[PDB]
Amino acid sequence: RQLVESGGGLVQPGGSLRLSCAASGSILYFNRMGWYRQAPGKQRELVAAITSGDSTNYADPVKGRFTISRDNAKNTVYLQMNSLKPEDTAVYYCNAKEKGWSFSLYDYWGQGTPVTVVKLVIWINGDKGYNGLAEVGKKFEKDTGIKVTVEHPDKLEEKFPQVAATGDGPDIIFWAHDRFGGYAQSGLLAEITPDKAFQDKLYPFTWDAVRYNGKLIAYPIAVEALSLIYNKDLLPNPPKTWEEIPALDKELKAKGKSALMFNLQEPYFTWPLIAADGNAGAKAGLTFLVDLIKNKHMNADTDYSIAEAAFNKGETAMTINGPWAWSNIDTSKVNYGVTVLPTFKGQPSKPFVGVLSAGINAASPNKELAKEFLENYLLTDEGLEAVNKDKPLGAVALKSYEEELAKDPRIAATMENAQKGEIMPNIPQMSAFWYAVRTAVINAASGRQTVDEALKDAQT
Ligand SMILES: OC[C@H]1O[C@H](O[C@H]2[C@H](O)[C@@H](O)[C@@H](O)O[C@@H]2CO)[C@H](O)[C@@H](O)[C@@H]1O
Repeated sequence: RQLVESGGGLVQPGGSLRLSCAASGSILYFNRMGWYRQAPGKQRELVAAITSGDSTNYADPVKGRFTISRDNAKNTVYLQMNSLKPEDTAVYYCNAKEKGWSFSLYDYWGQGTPVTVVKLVIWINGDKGYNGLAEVGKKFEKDTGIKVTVEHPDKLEEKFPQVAATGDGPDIIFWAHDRFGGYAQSGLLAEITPDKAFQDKLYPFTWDAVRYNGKLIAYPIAVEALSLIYNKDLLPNPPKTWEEIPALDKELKAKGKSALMFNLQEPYFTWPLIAADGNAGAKAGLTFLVDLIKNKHMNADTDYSIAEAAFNKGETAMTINGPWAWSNIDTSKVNYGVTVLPTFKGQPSKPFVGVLSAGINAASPNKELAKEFLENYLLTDEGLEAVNKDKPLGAVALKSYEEELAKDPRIAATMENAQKGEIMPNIPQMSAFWYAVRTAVINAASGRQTVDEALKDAQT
């Protein structure tokens, strides 16, 4: 009597698989038939069993999800595995017990059938082109069989280092390079090892942004910089200086329109004005921002959504945003322009420059599968095109995309602001820094702490 298992393959969590174990003898003679699993480096774990008496038992993990069935005609025991999970992943073995005639019994085993539950999970921000990133992921599943789900959870920059440390979290994490040094110091990211030929496809300056202590900690995707987005119909010759916005606002408020609406909550949007001169520069830049809210030119709790919506609706003449925001404007019927950020105290407003980068989670089993996705499928002409047609990436890191980038007037304006700004250091202290600026700007905006007292608490 020999037991032969079948139906073992790769599947997506939530999917299904029917294991079948056929014997070379009648199942009637068997007392008990059942399924055991063995994951790498672990003990035998019974999942299900069926006795000659038709009673079926299951282990608590698989209970409710798996059903053990039997067909005495086909001389086969089945395991219908529904709603699969990564914890299920193991080698599944078929077992049969037979009482002899005398007191003793016989245990019979099979070859084993491998079941792999694999899901490629990607964490990217909701303001980016996750739908397009999914279209790349859909082509990956066609050529391999691995599922590529794209998730966009709130506060992922500070949810990733908590979840990825303890739990599983994502396989690959997408965020501007500045947050990655903190992940690298903490040991939350795998070292990137790309071959020369892949390495050569991207601009050498882009690789520098994704380097911490002489180790590549991510894959560079695109350079991001804030620009001044303006409605050409409401404002044909927009302000070249910050100091002439109050005058323009007085003019526009008479006609039931705002001058400038942008995200005041997130400090990345307010930093260019703050850092225009520089300290004395931070005091100057912020006082101006405070005076705008004090003169009722800007709203106190202006966030990403009400600013975006207001510009797209045609209520505000200007807004401060990144490449990613353009597609939503195109959807609306607004003749828009992207240009240089306004100057403050003569000198330019220095926006921080981000390099969108993809890193592999140190606690991921799919490190080689993610490297394949990132190199051969995402960081390709075809791959970046898909992401870019959803929501624009900005100035891509791919060398082959220079011609297409250069043909776009908005990219030109983005690069103009990126040169006037500076790339963020990747250092672990960036997190504490950003938090210090986030509070400082909110406190001064609402009317709690003074501009002098804001820089005091922030420098500490
Ligand atoms: O607001 C501070 C925040 O700014 C930057 O995050 C940007 C991100 O880089 C952009 O891609 C865009 O989506 O908006 C974010 C701000 O809303 C820094 O990268 C980040 O560390 C910092 O927390």
